[PDB]
Amino acid sequence: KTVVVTTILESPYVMMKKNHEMLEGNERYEGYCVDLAAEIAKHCGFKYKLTIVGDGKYGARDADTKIWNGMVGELVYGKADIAIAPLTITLVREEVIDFSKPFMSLGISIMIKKGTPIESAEDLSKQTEIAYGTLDSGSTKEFFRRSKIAVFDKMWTYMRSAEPSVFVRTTAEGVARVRKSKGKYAYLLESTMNEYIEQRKPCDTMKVGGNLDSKGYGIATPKGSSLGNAVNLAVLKLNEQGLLDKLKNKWWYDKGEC
Amino acid sequence: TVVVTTILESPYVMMKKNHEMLEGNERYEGYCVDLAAEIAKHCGFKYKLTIVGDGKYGARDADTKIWNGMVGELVYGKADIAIAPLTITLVREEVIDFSKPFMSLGISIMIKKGTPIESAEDLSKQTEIAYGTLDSGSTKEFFRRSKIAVFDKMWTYMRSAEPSVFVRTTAEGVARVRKSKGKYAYLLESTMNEYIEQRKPCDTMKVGGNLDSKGYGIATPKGSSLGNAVNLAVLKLNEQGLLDKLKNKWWYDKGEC
Ligand SMILES: CC(=O)N[C@H]1CCN(c2ccc(C3=NO[C@H](CNS(=O)(=O)C(C)C)C3)cc2F)C1
Ligand SMILES: N[C@@H](CCC(=O)O)C(=O)O
Ligand SMILES: N[C@@H](CCC(=O)O)C(=O)O
Ligand SMILES: [Zn+2]
Ligand SMILES: [Zn+2]
Repeated sequence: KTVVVTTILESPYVMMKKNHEMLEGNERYEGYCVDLAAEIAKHCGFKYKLTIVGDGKYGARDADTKIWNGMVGELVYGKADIAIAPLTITLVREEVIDFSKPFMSLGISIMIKKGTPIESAEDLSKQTEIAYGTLDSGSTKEFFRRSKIAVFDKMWTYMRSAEPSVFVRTTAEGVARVRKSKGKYAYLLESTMNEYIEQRKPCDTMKVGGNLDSKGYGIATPKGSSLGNAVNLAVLKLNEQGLLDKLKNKWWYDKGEC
Repeated sequence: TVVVTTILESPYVMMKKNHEMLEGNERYEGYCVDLAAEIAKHCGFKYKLTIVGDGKYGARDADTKIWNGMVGELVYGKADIAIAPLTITLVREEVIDFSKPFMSLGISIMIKKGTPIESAEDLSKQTEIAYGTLDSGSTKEFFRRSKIAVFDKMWTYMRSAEPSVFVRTTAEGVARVRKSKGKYAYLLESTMNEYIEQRKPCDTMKVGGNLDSKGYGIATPKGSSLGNAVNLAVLKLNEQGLLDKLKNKWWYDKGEC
């Protein structure tokens, strides 16, 4: 059978090719997770179909309804066979889906418009003039929600209550807000994504200070799935045969415009 | 009572200065000692730290196919879990189970300060400064398998080196750097490298970026019921910030340079 892969439009992981309209199926897309999906599939020996997650989300459990949305929900409810995406490995997700060993490491980080007087999370926590926020429905938000670290607690106490909202629907909306806000909005996002944007025109953002945590992205499968074992072993193999480092270089450092 | 295999390797597991008045698990201290205690407390088991009898991480004998090291202890039923700086690798995951990683690392270069070496490419292009790795671990296997030009050239040199450039233990590698007057460089994991850089006599340095990217995981025998619980405890501990607080405790707070 053809394996249905859920993924998400998130640069440089999965992007539409400039000429996507002239192309069909898997050929419409390019990026790190596109290349990684093709390699996983070849090695494990299956055909596949890339499908972009319908609600545009990573995945969270609605606290009232109890339903999982996003990529996670496509797995949970049987709509997709695997997620190959910058999907963060978390405890609450690992309770309902399986993850491979991580294919890429990352931490939450700070994106500023260049010149903004902010060097750290501690600096953001101690002031009010520059607003800051996270993506509205993923692992970065949940991190703040849950932290007992005083600086991050203090940051959440401000973000959860700030008006108008400091949360954004997509990474791209966060980045555009940093860029348009004259130094007055800073964006909390994964280092991977921060570092990619920092090397793209108009070259007006930068990553500041250390990462706030350490984690990784994994390949996800529905709980129990037979595909999970093989996919895990393919991730390990591909790191060890150097493929993962090669794809990082291809999609980050070889694509630098700054 | 769970039998935990581990290995004496600083700052993961070390005998306390005063170990001889102490008994059982209290003889030991380090990142993996504290990690073990946290895992045990969260999954609610009693445990016994035991130091791996052959002092090795784990590799398979090419001829006999026997596994040695901490990996061997799990495979042959001698220990229930390995809590150690034990690298996740494909050949190990084929015979033992690993948690999601509790720490990231890569292979890195240790020099005696002042040595004119800045990169693996620099090591590969000269013969005056010898270099090698640990035996019987993942760093060696990385070079044995690499098809990247600079690393393949490095391996061709190391395997044929006389006298041997390989060492039995991390500590032997580090002592060979410190006494070789700049003429031996040691290839070792960045974790170990960076810890030692912060210890007296303050005469080593990590130079260059890491050559690869990997992680340490908690290991259990295949199919063990402990593997599931243990992996969930690792994730919890990371998210609660315990793993960061432990790395800060044992590297940078224990810093004397
Ligand atoms: C639970 C968790 O994620 N733990 C934290 C601490 C360490 N960890 C972590 C996250 C990501 C990585 C890596 N991502 O790609 C590199 C390859 N990973 S791997 O395990 O070697 C892979 C080939 C399966 C290493 C390595 C790591 F150690 C993140
Ligand atoms: N990788 C994240 C999305 C981005 C973020 O939350 O900053 C997730 O899986 O939830
Ligand atoms: N962490 C390594 C040992 C150290 C090394 O090879 O540099 C292993 O698990 O094999
Ligand atoms: Zn605890
Ligand atoms: Zn033999």
